[PDB]
Amino acid sequence: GKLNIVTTFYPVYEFTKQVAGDTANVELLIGAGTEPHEYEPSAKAVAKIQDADTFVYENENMETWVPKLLDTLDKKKVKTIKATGDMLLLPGGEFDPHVWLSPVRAIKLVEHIRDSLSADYPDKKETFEKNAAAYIEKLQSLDKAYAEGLSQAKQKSFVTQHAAFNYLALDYGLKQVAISGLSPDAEPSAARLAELTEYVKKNKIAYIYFEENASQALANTLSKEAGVKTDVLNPLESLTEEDTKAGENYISVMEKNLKALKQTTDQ
Ligand SMILES: [Zn+2]
Repeated sequence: GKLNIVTTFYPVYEFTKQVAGDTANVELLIGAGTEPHEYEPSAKAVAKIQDADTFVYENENMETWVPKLLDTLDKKKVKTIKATGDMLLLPGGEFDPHVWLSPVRAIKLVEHIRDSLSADYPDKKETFEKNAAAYIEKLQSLDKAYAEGLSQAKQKSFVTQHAAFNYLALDYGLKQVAISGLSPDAEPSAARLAELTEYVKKNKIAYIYFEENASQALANTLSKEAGVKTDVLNPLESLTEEDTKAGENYISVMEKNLKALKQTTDQ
């Protein structure tokens, strides 16, 4: 019947479902409201993976538990796919795994998933290739929107609370500045607030981007004390249940990210 495929977190799920389409029941292991950077599967989740037909993960530098799991899998039926393949990676903040925030790299991940599924299930190669080709067409339009909207950036540097955008920066000619010690929910101390205010002023920072909407308390404090606005650059590591309700997907969230980023890069 239908292939049973287990994927780790949202972009791996989305790219795999786009390629597999109706040939497969694609399960999302790390769902909405859980952090993929900290997740590790329980024994029952591990058993689910081992008896799947296919398991897709993004990269061992993201799902750092996958290397230990791979050693058990030769006595198990599941065939595995590393979505990033042999893509070379940037150094970590020990390599940076966040390649899917660059549309041109997302195309490469889709192509690799297509080719791996095609090699594992030759009788479905026609379907994998036609599903992948239609989605890659959509990713190419996203890539063009990014290239057109960011290539003439007057302001090349952008400040983010989650450092997921180094490949976006590399591939589209920008500079990610990561800031730690802020959470979308935090109320920073007076001393922390003063550090941010000095940085914001001496570098003319217009926005701080968060992985989800800053709390109304944090946004008001940053405006009144630091003179900086806030917005969202979503690393697409897990959709909120809100976003899942509204039908957001990789491309729509990437379009929202572009719009938010241009508030900085267009000056
Ligand atoms: Zn991340």
